[PDB]
Amino acid sequence: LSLGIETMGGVMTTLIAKNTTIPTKHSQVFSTAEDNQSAVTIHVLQGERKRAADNKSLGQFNLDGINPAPRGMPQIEVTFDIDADGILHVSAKDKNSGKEQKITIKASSGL
Repeated sequence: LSLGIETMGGVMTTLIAKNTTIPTKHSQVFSTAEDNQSAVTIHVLQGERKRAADNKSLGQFNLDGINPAPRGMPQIEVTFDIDADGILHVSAKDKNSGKEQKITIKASSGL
């Protein structure tokens, strides 16, 4: 099923779909939004629905040492990797901090 993430403004965006010509590897329109934190917080939202809070979460993952502003001149890119089965392998990698942390969520058999 459709699976978007929580993007800036407490809102879901289907930035990648079940049938994104799988498998594939998208690496754009993905940035850390959390001014009020120093971390990234992906929430994984099954369902088609604008608001993130109104859409079926079953998944989330976090990684600390991050900012939108160059508070410590970070280096962060978050990837949308879609697997053959259509699993969303959602991955944040800090090249500056040397952190990697990544999360795998199916996008099938659900409602």
